[PDB]
Amino acid sequence: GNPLVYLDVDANGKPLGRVVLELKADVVPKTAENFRALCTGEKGFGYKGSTFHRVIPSFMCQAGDFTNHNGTGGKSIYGSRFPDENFTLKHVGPGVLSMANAGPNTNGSQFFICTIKTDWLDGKHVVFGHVIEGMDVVKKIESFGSKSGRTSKKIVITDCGQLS
Ligand SMILES: O=C(NCc1ccc2c(c1)[C@H]1C[C@@H](N2)[C@H](O)CO1)N[C@H](C(=O)N1CCCN1c1ccccc1Br)c1ccccc1
Repeated sequence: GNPLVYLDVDANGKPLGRVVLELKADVVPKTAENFRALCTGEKGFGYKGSTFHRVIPSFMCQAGDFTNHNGTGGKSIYGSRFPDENFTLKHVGPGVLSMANAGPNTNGSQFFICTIKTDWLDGKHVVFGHVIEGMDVVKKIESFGSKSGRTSKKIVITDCGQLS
């Protein structure tokens, strides 16, 4: 089966709700497993406590840099980086879950949730899941962003984990 995971997100201490994500282990098992483990923190590090450091309305909300907290860092459960698994899943619309990178084969822990169809990223960013529930939460996060990516409130993953 495919993992169901969750992120509980707050803005300046105040809760915004939960985002439930399906991880497509059936298509990208290595990428799904990385994200899953980072949600439970079972390796001793993960997304808990880290921020949505970059939010661009009508594009995406980006998170996952739990080492540098500014978009330069993050790491995977396999090491500092791992290859692009495949590009089978596409950026088809809002709610798509996909990996940030710094060029080919530089996946770590940073990721983003699309708020529109970002199909110009097809073949360059590995899509590995989608929002099952809580798109309204994602819209709340989005509303605190700006075209520059800076947020007007600190958007934090207070908790995360696995539902099944
Ligand atoms: O934020 C990053 N890169 C930082 C990063 C990402 C991953 C890792 C590391 C560092 C570290 C640690 C580990 N992994 C490896 O060791 C490598 O070094 N990349 C942007 C991006 O991916 N997207 C997707 C959603 C936002 N974004 C985006 C795309 C197109 C247009 C505008 C934007 Br805005 C970008 C920005 C601009 C162009 C291309 C990519």
